[PDB]
Amino acid sequence: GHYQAEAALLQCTADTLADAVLITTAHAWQHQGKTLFISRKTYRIDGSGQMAITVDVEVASDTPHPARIGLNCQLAQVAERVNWLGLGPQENYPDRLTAACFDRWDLPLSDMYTPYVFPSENGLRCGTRELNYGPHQWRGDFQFNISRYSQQQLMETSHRHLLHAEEGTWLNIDGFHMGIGGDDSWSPSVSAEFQLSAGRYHYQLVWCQK
Amino acid sequence: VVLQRRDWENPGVTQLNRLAAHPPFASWRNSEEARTDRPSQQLRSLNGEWRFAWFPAPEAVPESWLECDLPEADTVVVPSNWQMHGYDAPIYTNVTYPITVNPPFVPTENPTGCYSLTFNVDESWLQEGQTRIIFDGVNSAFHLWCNGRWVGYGQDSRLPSEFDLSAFLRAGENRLAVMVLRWSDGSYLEDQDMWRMSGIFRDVSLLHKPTTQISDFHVATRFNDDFSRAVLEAEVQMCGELRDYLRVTVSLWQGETQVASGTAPFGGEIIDERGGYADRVTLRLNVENPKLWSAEIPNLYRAVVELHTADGTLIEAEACDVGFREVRIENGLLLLNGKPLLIRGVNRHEHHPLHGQVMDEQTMVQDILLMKQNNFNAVRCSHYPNHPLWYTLCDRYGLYVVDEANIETHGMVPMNRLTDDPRWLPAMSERVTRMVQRDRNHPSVIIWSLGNESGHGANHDALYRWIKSVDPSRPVQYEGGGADTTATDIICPMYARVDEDQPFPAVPKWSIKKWLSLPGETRPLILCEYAHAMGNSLGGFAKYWQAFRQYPRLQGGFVWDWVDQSLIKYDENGNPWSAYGGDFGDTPNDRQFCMNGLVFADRTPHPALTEAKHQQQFFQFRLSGQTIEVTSEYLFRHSDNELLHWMVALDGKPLASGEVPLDVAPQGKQLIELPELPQPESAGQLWLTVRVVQPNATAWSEAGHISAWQQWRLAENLSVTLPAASHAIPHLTTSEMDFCIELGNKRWQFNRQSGFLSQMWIGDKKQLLTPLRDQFTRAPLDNDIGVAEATRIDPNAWVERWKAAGHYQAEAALLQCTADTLADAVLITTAHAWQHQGKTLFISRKTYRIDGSGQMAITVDVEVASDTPHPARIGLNCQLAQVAERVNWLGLGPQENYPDRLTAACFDRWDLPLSDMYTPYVFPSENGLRCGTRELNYGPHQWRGDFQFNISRYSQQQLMETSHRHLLHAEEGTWLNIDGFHMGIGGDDSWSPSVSAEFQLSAGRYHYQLVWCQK
Ligand SMILES: [Mg+2]
Ligand SMILES: [Mg+2]
Ligand code: NA
Ligand code: NA
Ligand code: NA
Ligand code: NA
Repeated sequence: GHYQAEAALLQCTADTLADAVLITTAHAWQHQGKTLFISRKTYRIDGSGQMAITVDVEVASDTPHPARIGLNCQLAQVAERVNWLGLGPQENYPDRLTAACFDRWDLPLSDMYTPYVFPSENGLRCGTRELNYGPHQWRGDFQFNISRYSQQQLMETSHRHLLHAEEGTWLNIDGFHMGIGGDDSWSPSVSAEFQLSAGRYHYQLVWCQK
Repeated sequence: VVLQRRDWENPGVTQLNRLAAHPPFASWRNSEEARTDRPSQQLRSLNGEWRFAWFPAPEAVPESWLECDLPEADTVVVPSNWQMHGYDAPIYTNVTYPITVNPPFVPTENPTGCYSLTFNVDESWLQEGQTRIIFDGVNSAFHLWCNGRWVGYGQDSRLPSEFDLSAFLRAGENRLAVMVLRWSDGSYLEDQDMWRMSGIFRDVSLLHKPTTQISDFHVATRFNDDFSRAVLEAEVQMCGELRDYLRVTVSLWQGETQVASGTAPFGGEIIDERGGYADRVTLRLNVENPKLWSAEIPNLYRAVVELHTADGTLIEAEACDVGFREVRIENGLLLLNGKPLLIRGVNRHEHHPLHGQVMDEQTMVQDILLMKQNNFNAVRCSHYPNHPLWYTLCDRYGLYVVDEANIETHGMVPMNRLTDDPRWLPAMSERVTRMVQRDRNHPSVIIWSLGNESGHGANHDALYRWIKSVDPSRPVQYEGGGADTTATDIICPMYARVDEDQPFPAVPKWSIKKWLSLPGETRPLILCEYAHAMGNSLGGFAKYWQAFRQYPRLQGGFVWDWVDQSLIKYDENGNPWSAYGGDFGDTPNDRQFCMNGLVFADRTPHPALTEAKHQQQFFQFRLSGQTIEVTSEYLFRHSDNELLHWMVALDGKPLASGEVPLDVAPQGKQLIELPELPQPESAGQLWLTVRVVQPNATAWSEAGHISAWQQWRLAENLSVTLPAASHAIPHLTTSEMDFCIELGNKRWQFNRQSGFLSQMWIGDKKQLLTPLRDQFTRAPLDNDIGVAEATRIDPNAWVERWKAAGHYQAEAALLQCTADTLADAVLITTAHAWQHQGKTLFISRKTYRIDGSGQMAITVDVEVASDTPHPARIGLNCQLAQVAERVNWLGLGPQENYPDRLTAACFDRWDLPLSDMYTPYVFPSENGLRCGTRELNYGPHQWRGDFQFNISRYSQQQLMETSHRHLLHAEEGTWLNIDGFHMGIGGDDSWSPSVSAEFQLSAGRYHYQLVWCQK
């Protein structure tokens, strides 16, 4: 039930600090009585206008290791360029990133989408320390993809030509992402060191207008 | 002639008037006594009180000593090493010879032991027959006198020297004089990494044989394809006058039942143009369905060799235990009785902390019992033939033995200088040939070794072929010169790693997996030495066993090594303590490098032993749904003394348990269906633990012995319940130097100058003696120090990289320390940088959130500079004021475990006395860590999270500053080290970086969280 898990709010509190506001949240993702994942976050917004997000996720040890541990949203902005400090310029995944180089990359948005004839998760860049898109800047140590197509549309569309650009831009930012595998394509082929089996995961992001 | 010839500086003279080597003799004059292996009246022990005098050189021995006792001499027990009686110092050196390298010469100051004994010889012994003296071990050379007359000379410290005293003795009182030289030309071949000692350290005895005698015998067992039929073949040699009425009868016994018998006159088959051996006979006995010998089931028969007249007067009988087994290498695999062995081995020196290199039955048996109880099936005699009883015990208890010749020339440059020299072939040949002649009938010996660390010379090739010619029944191995030379049947490297190549010029140590498949390579690979167990070690042990089980031609190895070579010394108060190199005035020396054992010198286990036991298990397990699959790795026996116990617990709390008898054929599988387990209501992880228990006692183990175990995670129910909201709010108080937080009877103090929690109060009683501070260092392990020789400094060693980077002297610099009062909490935020000479090594960012329920949640985020050597640990430490009796934790245990050595540990609720949380390594280091811990309890304190911890009365600082465990003193209170992350310990070897990349702390950014409260 990974694809239909519903979020249940456990905790949502606000605190005032000397120079910031602190929001604390906790969610449980459940499928038919069973808790799959718990996400605990803090959002810290200071006087510089930076929003520091910490995410700590628990993954139930008896649930299949998940494809990713991240955040997503549909931004209103549609911008022409994507600029990042990280591995690139091309699409790269944790078990296929050796060709990719760490540097400052700048590409048109459409280059951040890989037009696989059968649509799937695509266009991830890993080892990214800074990402820029329109007015936004995200900093941390993360994996991301960015495009006009939601994961939902990609998984429901059988051919690339049938994909339609959605309103705004879909952003997926991952603290962690599973290997893609490929030793073969007819059995589990993602090596153990690239499966998300650690049980507890931490990542942190700073979101700001640049 | 004696002082003039100087035979101890001549490699061309290794003996004078010494008798031929042979298998163990007792010259029974009754066949029943031979059969039952009872004492023989013809074999007398001369062990006991002898006369001893020490001299700085042989030239200083008074010529009076030959005929008469010196009253200035003392009464000492024999066998003994004289260093253990205080006469001079034992020397510990590893590679560098303890004498100047000037072959064949030794130092003119050559310590000399003058042994003597006055004893009765009965008349009956001199009227008829031959009386010989047997010195089982004399280190390292000796001249022998009987009643003032010179008998002979012998070298090789580790094999029996025998002399005929028939013409030397008289009825009644006699006197023996033995002049033992510490150093000889034989010392050049005795450069083993051990204490250098001397003396009559093995048994002395007198043997009476009749004139017409069994002078040698060889037992062979050959088999048909399925081992349902055997032929025992016994060649027997005689001395004395040949007569037509003489016969040999070889009879084979199984308990009190005689199974086969052969009788024949002397006269072998034609051998060449000159005939055959008139003085030899070969008996061939048929055995149907022989009970086969193995380490798993050590089935033995008794062979009695009777020399007698045709009409049946017994002249004498000799005997031996016979184990029916075939050892062969076929298609690249080492087979015992047709099945591929998996060697669960260990190297074992002959060492006692009180008696030195003198061995006793009790210590030998203790060693065998502990070995078998910890799933060992093999032993390598590193690096010399052992005390004769060892082989008898390995025959009877069941251990595979590598019997190794007393040859090591490690200190030579290059290592093969003497072994490639034909001038040294005679001395070498005797160390090989006389071992084979002695030990060839012991079924436990399955492999011969040509020695150790002597490079590869032409002499090795010659002696390899000699053994292959003389004894086809056993493979020959030798590691020297690259571990895969023409002198070895088995690729037998020392400390080759599993996945990592070490490409040394001329003598590379390839990854063991890669070595097997090198172009044209076909042999089996069994490491003569691996997993160096020096101090806190055996990290990466599981990696070896995974590889051994996956690759047919990887057939195991011998751990280095069994027992710490530490010696007892006594302090001013007469209290005993363990000493290593340098502690006896011995210099040069190689310090603690003599201690590499799985067990302490008194045979108390190191924590590493349990990891070996677990990895060497003979049952393998898989879980699928409710089904446990048990696979046997026994080759011969069914699991007829085994039951599987299983238990499911929720975070330490038992919920269900049961037991099922195991009925697994060798190499077979058994499926065990677990009953339906009821769901737990509460949150937490279910754990399944299985154990194989032996309901019955064996010769090697007690009833209830656990031989194997395994654990799995079952269902996890993650906690979603909100902790009850408290109506109390913590109160913040501020001063220039402190943030203080008060809640009920609890108080916390944060020093604003340092940025650390400096104090904590429960009922106004102080909980800390030292503030809670980040720690990135450990008191270095022997593996961190990375030294095989005390003269060698390696900039590449972990400790040296840490020191050069300033990890041990980097000091915290405060960047930020703030306090915020929240709705139901006080939030302290801190940030620190550790810097060394301008460079920022680490940054630590923390929050401490103290809420109304009294809990302090600590969140820690650390950055480690990518170009600094990866740190030993990332955690906190403090000195608690409390000393409590017990430590209680939910995590891996009960024993010490580290990230690359935790497979043996199980997750459960453990409760131990505080002293058990400290491992008394003789060289003090970081110790007692327990990993995968979710909850720790000590006095009124509880820490929760996911961490590694150790807890003791000794700080990391004291540990790293103290060279011996006996010099450690309990500090005030208790030092707690709680780690989010801890580096592996390594141990593939102990003289180079050996921590595998996956166990190094290289991630750059680290996160962990702890909740500290009172229960
Ligand atoms: Mg000599
Ligand atoms: Mg050596
Ligand atoms: Na699709
Ligand atoms: Na194997
Ligand atoms: Na050693
Ligand atoms: Na130390």
